[PDB]
Amino acid sequence: PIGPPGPRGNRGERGSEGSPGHPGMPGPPGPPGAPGP
Amino acid sequence: IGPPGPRGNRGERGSEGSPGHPGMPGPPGPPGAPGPC
Amino acid sequence: GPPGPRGNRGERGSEGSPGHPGMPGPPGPPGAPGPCC
Repeated sequence: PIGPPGPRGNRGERGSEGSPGHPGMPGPPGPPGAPGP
Repeated sequence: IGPPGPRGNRGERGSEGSPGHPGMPGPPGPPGAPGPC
Repeated sequence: GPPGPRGNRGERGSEGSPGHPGMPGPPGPPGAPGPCC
């Protein structure tokens, strides 16, 4: 009579961390310039 | 005797990876409107 | 009946998803001084 099945294998390694996200949105237009001379 | 039993089951696959780090900040916005007279 | 062999190690988990975009960029430089009317 055949022997019992063998034990289950080990878990695979965790998947690697993902890529970084896209860079941010460009910022707001700057302040208004000072009045002229 | 008894032949050896069956090969065990395939281990469960590892857990899926983490979401990536956030991306870098976006560039500074453009210059402001030219000032008045 | 002897136990069977250990199953193979499970597969590697898949690569995690990309992260969030970066934060919006800083404001720009003040605008140029006004012209000399």
